[PDB]
Amino acid sequence: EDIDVILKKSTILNLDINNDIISDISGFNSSVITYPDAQLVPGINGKAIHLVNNESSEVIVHKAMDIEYNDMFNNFTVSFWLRVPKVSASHLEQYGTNEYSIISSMKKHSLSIGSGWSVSLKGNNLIWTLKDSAGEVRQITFRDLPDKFNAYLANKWVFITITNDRLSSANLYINGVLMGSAEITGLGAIREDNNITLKLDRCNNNNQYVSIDKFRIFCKALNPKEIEKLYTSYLSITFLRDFWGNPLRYDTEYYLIPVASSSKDVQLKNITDYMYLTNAPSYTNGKLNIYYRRLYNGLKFIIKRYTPNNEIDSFVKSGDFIKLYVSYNNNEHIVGYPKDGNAFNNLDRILRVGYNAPGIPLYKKMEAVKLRDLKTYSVQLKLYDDKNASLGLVGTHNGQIGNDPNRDILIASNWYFNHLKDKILGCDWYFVPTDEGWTND
Ligand SMILES: CC(=O)N[C@@H]1[C@@H](O)[C@@H](O)[C@@H](CO)O[C@@H]1O
Ligand SMILES: CC(=O)N[C@@H]1[C@@H](O)[C@@H](O)[C@@H](CO)O[C@@H]1O
Repeated sequence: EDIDVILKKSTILNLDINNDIISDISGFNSSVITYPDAQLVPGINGKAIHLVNNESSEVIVHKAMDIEYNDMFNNFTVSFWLRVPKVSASHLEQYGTNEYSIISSMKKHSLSIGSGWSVSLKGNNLIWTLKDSAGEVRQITFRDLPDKFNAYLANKWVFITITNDRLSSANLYINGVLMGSAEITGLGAIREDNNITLKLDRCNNNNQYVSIDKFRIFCKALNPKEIEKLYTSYLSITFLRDFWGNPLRYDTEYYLIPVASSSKDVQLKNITDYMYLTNAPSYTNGKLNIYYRRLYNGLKFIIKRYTPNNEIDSFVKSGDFIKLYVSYNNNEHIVGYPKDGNAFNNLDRILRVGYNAPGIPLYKKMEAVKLRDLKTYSVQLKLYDDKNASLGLVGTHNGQIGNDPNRDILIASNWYFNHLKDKILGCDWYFVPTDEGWTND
């Protein structure tokens, strides 16, 4: 009756990466073969598998004897974290009708049309397919969201769960939410290969890649409550994450975007002065049904270690004390609040960049934290004075400075601390690094 017990108990395969070696830690001890070009990259909670488009980039799981036939007629669930780069507008046109498998239990080099299951991608569709020994087929075709900023197959880590109840349906869940279904009654025996293969199969795009992590198979159809628990069990709050879902790091350029106003980029009035929000330009393609606010405009920021401490980790952990800089023209300019500097009457302190008035204390110590909204890859930043008193969470305040136009100006405010359960909050920030999985069209 413990969901954790149930999850544990029904697990019959669990790909784990430890000491740079991939193995099955289910207890079934299935043998895992890693070919030379399967790579390891940063994942959701440790390293993940990365597959490029060549023959030597694959990971094969040879089923242990005990679990060789558990999906001929039994219910099963497959789960894994998945990361797919955003498909360019030219690649949707050129390769959009090309379906390629990434994970499959179906033979193909001996038995003319492999019965079994597979996970595939086709343009912006994620496809689950079941095929019985009579060649009968059931498919779930999930069509991704047109807005690529909020979509599931657009360079962010997302959690996939597909449950198969032989008496009723197969259901596809993304980040714990039901997004696709298919009635699978009438499917007969599902008699797969003795191998589960992770590899790009039949992909015409030579530069395509995918990343997969925590590949897991359960011998039952999970219910929604078990899936929810499964999904959140991976979200460890110890390390902060960037916009793509990877570990946030020190000494790396990030473009900041407010979670509550995702249409807005950050801009600098002048060095020594304040920051404010501007509208990001957008990309629209009606014929391909794709659109998104363009990334990588606005300020670039860098996170630096407040003190060295204990051991140098490249990743930023929740609770870390840091210093934030704006990076432009090969120069770094610290972000802070000058003692007695301009602030709104309610005490929203206006943040300043490269402030350097002689004699004036400049408050720049921050704590990088995760205070809320667990499944979202966002961060909060808490500013302190020199006595280590809270100056508040970094957020924005609407108003005007001098004769400037009215703007959402970056501030630090303690007000946010009494609203941490709200749905949407002005102190949540996305940290976006330039990445090869996302190029604006
Ligand atoms: C030029 C500039 O913005 N300088 C800052 C400096 O003022 C100080 O805050 C330091 C942090 O210990 O980091 C930077 O070098
Ligand atoms: C943050 C803030 O108040 N900035 C303003 C700045 O924009 C400018 O108007 C200046 C004039 O001396 O007064 C302040 O420094």
